[PDB]
Amino acid sequence: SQWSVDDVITWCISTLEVEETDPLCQRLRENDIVGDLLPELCLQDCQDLCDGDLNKAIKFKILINKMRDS
Repeated sequence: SQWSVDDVITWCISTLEVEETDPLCQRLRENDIVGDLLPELCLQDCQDLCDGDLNKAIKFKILINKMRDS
């Protein structure tokens, strides 16, 4: 995939309809996770990534599988 972090943020915005200031984005950038890495992140990574928002985490994970496969 090899996306730049900015593009990864862009994906999250476009897909979750969240802001860059959203906790998902904060944790994602903080943990220094990149889009290419995204398929590798598990639901628990995602739970950390959303800062404990399960709804966020589940939706984001599903989007990642779509992001990769489709």
